[PDB]
Amino acid sequence: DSVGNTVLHALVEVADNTADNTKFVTSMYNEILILGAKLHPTLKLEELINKKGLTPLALAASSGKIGVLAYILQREIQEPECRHLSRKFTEWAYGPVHSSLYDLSCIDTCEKNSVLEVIAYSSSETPNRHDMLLVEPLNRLLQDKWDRFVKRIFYFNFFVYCLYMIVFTTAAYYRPVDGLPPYKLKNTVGDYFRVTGEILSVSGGVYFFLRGIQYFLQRRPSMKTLFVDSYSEMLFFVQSLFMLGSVVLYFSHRKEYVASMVFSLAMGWTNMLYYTRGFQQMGIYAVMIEKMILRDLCRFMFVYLVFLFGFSTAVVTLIEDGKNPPDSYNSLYSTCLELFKFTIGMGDLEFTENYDFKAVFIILLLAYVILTYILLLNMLIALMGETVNKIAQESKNIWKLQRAITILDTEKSFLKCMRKAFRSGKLLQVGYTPDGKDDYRWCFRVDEVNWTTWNTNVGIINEDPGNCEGVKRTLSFSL
Amino acid sequence: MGIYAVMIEKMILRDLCRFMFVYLVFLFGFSTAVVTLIEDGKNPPDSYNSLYSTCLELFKFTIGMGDLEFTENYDFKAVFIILLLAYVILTYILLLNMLIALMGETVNKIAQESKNIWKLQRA
Ligand SMILES: CCCCCCCC/C=C/CCCCCCCC(=O)O[C@@H](COC(=O)CCCCCCCCCCCCCCC)COP(=O)([O-])OCC[N+](C)(C)C
Ligand SMILES: CCCCCCCC/C=C/CCCCCCCC(=O)O[C@@H](COC(=O)CCCCCCCCCCCCCCC)COP(=O)([O-])OCC[N+](C)(C)C
Ligand SMILES: CCCCCCCC/C=C/CCCCCCCC(=O)O[C@@H](COC(=O)CCCCCCCCCCCCCCC)COP(=O)([O-])OCC[N+](C)(C)C
Ligand SMILES: CCCCCCCC/C=C/CCCCCCCC(=O)O[C@@H](COC(=O)CCCCCCCCCCCCCCC)COP(=O)([O-])OCC[N+](C)(C)C
Ligand SMILES: CCCCCCCC/C=C/CCCCCCCC(=O)O[C@@H](COC(=O)CCCCCCCCCCCCCCC)COP(=O)([O-])OCC[N+](C)(C)C
Ligand SMILES: CCCCCCCC/C=C\CCCCCCCC(=O)O[C@@H](COC(=O)CCCCCCCCCCCCCCC)COP(=O)([O-])OCC[N+](C)(C)C
Ligand SMILES: CCCCCCCC/C=C\CCCCCCCC(=O)O[C@@H](COC(=O)CCCCCCCCCCCCCCC)COP(=O)([O-])OCC[N+](C)(C)C
Ligand SMILES: C=C(C)[C@]12C[C@@H](C)[C@@]34O[C@](Cc5ccccc5)(O[C@@H]1[C@@H]3C=C(COC(=O)Cc1ccc(O)c(OC)c1)C[C@]1(O)C(=O)C(C)=C[C@@H]41)O2
Ligand code: NA
Repeated sequence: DSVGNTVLHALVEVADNTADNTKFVTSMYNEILILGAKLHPTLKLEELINKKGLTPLALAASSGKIGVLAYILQREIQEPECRHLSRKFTEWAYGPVHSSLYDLSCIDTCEKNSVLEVIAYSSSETPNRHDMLLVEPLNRLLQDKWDRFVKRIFYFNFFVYCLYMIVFTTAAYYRPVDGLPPYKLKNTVGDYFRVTGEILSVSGGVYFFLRGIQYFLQRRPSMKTLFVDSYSEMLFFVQSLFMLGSVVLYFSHRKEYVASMVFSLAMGWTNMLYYTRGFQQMGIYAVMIEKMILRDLCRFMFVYLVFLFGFSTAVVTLIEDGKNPPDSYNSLYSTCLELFKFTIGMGDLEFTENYDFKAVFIILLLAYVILTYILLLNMLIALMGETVNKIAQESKNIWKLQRAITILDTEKSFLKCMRKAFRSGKLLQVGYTPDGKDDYRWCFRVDEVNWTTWNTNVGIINEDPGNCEGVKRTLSFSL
Repeated sequence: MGIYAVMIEKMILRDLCRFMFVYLVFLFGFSTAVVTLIEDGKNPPDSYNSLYSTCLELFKFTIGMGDLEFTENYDFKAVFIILLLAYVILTYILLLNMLIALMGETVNKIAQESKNIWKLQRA
């Protein structure tokens, strides 16, 4: 059509994930490929693209379609003359044990739109991105890319970053207090280590600034409501604005460089919770922070700032001048601070006596403590009790995705890893295509068992079991 | 009585060893920021320039004995209060109310398991 969709595209567009719709979509999706080969065996139906350039496999991954995705990856057409359209190939079976070759042609970072890329980089307006990492050839592919060449690099990124915050702490702790900020450099062994510690701290601050600025502009354009999806990357960019903010103030002869550097230190150590994802039980703790600093704390700090600025306007209107730790509490800033201390647990009734009408002054403080210390802070605990029960299940789904983006970004950063990114490549011969040729398609492997049924298998690639680097193919193959 | 002491050995290795890593990031995060601010004597009296004292003065906000304006030897009062108010909201309001919710989930899990562990610890 005008959009570029063909028949196999439109069956994906008209899916809506319900188990009745998954039945007759994949049934009708099956019948067209076979009938495509009977009329046109020279045609390859699923290579075709629309004007966005997506294949019907990747279109099911770009949207949230899970049943159409689980079908195409686990696709075997058992009947002969149209078996080359399969994707899941069982290789041998020895009673219970059932070994299968999944296929990795369009997926696994080989092409322009691989479904491992398109799932992870999707803008979260498409649902069920977390669900689409549960299918079988993907969920054992990311787990088996982590166990070699990515666990070694991710532990090295976390070690260099911890050597960055020890240098940037110590170079800021021992800063000169003497005078105006472009400081001369004495010939000591102390000042050589310090000005080295500053140059290694600015150059780290440029690195987080450039990887920020390619994430927003050169790749991945992002709208304003998407900054709760890209939360973990926004914090590494705000840090690099303060650290480069100090270098402007440092050479502008301004003493306010210690007001921007310090917010980079406090945000520097705090962003070390970015690396505690990729660990399972640690990672569910830091997911709940980014889900409850935008949901439960931003709602609570609106209601709390109504009550605090409600009653601390009432109290300053009461208390008069000196009238006769001493301080004039007539400022609105002091009395908004003295009523914050009731929440913190350091709460001083009778903090002043410069008022008049003692009866209404105590009633205001006692109506404040019951509203704020007794009621809201015991409602916040109950509402976090409901939120943690909800995102107990969701956070396992978000953690697997936050493991997957690490694996993709490491592959894009190295060309020699891309020739090592062929996880279980093996370039295996699988079957026989039309025009009488070998298959030669990159294939993965898996193992299962079955005991409820008797495990009857119609087609088996290798008649003789096991994988000992020597096989003989079965005569079950037609050609 | 025995179901009470099983929950201690299951939550001094699971819930407290995870919490005391995140808490020691925030406490050593902000108490590095504060010592970099506060300058020398410049003119309960004490020199708060040590990292040990200021890591202790920010522990006291968790314990419920929390003194804002614990020093005045700094400069830039506006950034000193913002650091303390971003600390108290992060630590006293957010994490300690997340710890109560996460112990609420753990006790519901090991309510059933602890009857099973008690019979073994009797055996
Ligand atoms: C007194 C105390 C003693 C301590 C002495 C300290 C002196 C040494 C200090 C050194 C730190 C100074 C460098 C600053 C740059 C920042 C580095 C960084 O953290 O970024 C990355 C490093 O991963 C990389 O790819 C960059 C590698 C850095 C160059 C290596 C040279 C130093 C090696 C050192 C070891 C030599 C071993 C030799 C070989 C075995 C990791 O971060 P990221 O996760 O990629 O960024 C977030 C990504 N995100 C934005 C998408 C979320
Ligand atoms: C593994 C975990 C632990 C690791 C431990 C790591 C090392 C541990 C320790 C390390 C150093 C121990 C200190 C010895 C020297 C003390 C100096 C002194 O007494 O004079 C004075 C400094 O006045 C100066 O300007 C002199 C500068 C010399 C200090 C050396 C800088 C540190 C190295 C650069 C970084 C390395 C870069 C590496 C590059 C490759 C004393 O300073 P102050 O009175 O405290 O001023 C505070 C100012 N404030 C309160 C206003 C904020
Ligand atoms: C110069 C100073 C540099 C220091 C930093 C250099 C560090 C370099 C790297 C260090 C990495 C440490 C080695 C990890 C190797 C095994 C991984 C693993 O078992 O995965 C499991 C962890 O699952 C969890 O949730 C347990 C958490 C343990 C990891 C420790 C957290 C970070 C502490 C670090 C402190 C940083 C200090 C902060 C900054 C000073 C996940 O598998 P599972 O499904 O859960 O299976 C359960 C099996 N189990 C029973 C074993 C749990
Ligand atoms: C002088 C005047 C001061 C006040 C004017 C400033 C207000 C100007 C405008 C502000 C607009 C919001 C800015 C706050 C950032 C929060 C992020 C966000 O909104 O995205 C969240 C959208 O989900 C929601 O918005 C609903 C849940 C939070 C309610 C937001 C109310 C905050 C307004 C008062 C804030 C004051 C706090 C501090 C006060 C200083 C996404 O996070 P989530 O967890 O995925 O959402 C739940 C799931 N859900 C999408 C299915 C629903
Ligand atoms: C300067 C650098 C400082 C940091 C470097 C030190 C880190 C070096 C390495 C440390 C490795 C661990 C040592 C802590 C002892 C805990 C016991 C344990 O791990 O066994 C537990 C394994 O289960 C788990 O590990 C997952 C749940 C806890 C996560 C552990 C993170 C602690 C790392 C930060 C600790 C810092 C705390 C204090 C900070 C001073 C068994 O208990 P469980 O309840 O049966 O497990 C849950 C059930 N499960 C098995 C099914 C999952
Ligand atoms: C959890 C965090 C809390 C912790 C503490 C936070 C504390 C921060 C809270 C507040 C900031 C404190 C500073 C304010 C200034 C008061 C000081 C003073 O002396 O008064 C002065 C100003 O006079 C007034 O300010 C009158 C008050 C008008 C209130 C208008 C409401 C604003 C709506 C807001 C919506 C919020 C609603 C909430 C909904 C989200 C009078 O003196 P002056 O003579 O005019 O001086 C001028 C000198 N000159 C003439 C030479 C130029
Ligand atoms: C809940 C429990 C908390 C309760 C309180 C706990 C408090 C404990 C917290 C901390 C211990 C307190 C003691 C430290 C020493 C500071 C004192 C001082 O005066 O500075 C001195 C050292 O200078 C420095 O120490 C600079 C700071 C280096 C920071 C390096 C980061 C370490 C990473 C850690 C990873 C952790 C991250 C967390 C992740 C798990 C400067 O003075 P000097 O001149 O050098 O003196 C030498 C004299 N001489 C020259 C003759 C020999
Ligand atoms: C960019 C945002 C939205 C943000 C920037 C700063 C100012 C922040 O305050 C907030 C607002 C705020 C202020 C006070 C209390 C709660 C929230 O939340 C984060 C932001 C949030 C936190 C708390 O969250 C974290 O940093 C932990 C964290 C968890 C997961 C992550 O992936 C992560 O990034 C790696 C960081 C700590 C601060 O960054 C911090 O160090 C300081 C001084 C203030 C915190 O604004
Ligand atoms: Na108290």
